[PDB]
Amino acid sequence: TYPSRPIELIVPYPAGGGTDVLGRAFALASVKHLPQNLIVVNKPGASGAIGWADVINGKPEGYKVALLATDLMTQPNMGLTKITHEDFIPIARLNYDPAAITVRADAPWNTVEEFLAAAKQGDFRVGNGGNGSTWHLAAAAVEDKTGVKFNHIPFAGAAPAALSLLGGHIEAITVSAAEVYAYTSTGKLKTLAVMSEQRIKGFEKVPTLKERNIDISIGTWRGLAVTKGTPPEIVNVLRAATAKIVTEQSLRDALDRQNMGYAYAEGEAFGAVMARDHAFYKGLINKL
Ligand SMILES: [Cl-]
Ligand SMILES: [Cl-]
Ligand SMILES: [Cl-]
Repeated sequence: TYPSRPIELIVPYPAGGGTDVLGRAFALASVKHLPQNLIVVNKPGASGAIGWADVINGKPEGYKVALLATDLMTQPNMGLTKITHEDFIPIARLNYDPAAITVRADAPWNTVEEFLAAAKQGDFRVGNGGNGSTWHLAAAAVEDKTGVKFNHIPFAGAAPAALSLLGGHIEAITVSAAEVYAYTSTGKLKTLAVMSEQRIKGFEKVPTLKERNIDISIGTWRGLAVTKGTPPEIVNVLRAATAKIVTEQSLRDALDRQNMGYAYAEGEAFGAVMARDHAFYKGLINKL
């Protein structure tokens, strides 16, 4: 009966970081719900592709689980790997941290519509965490749907971009809502829209872009998958266990400590989101 020996959780991040913490918290929370241990392996490199290859090239027996992340959407579409979401069977999404449009609290704009009408008259500087990464692509996605043209300002990560905005050196940032909450909750920045499917915790008074008729959902995420070809009975054991594991308070606490949003999605739903996002990133990366 599956599982009959330990299961490796292949985490393509170094030990000690947020995703390692998430992976090990998931493993700890799995003790009541799987009769074999989940063992974390840290295999970073090539934006996840060394870890993906370990799972894909492994046997379809259920004893390797990939901790999938956003890079799976961008790397193949940048022509940097042949690996795609279709090499996997999804178990579940765990985490999603949507991008947001955030300005300084004293900005003249009080709605995303006012911000866009102003931006269309100029070359607003929009900070991100690096060229070609999620928050840059988030700003580019806004350009694509609204016709505005920004001056993209990459920094060495999201935190320096937020500090720049706080100092009045740029007009907006499109980094994660999670990264600006410390400032929006304390009146230093204000968020005009979240690029999510639904309103999120801590930002319940802020509209999504989608509800304002701007069709964009983008952000970083973490989920679980096994290699294509894994028997359905095995996939179902993992999906059923994961549905239990995500209700564990210890796992939710770990996500909170790492400032990572909880966003459980069932396997098939996670698969559908990845297919949609793959096509979205393909189109946007090609345009850029
Ligand atoms: Cl991380
Ligand atoms: Cl977020
Ligand atoms: Cl499921």
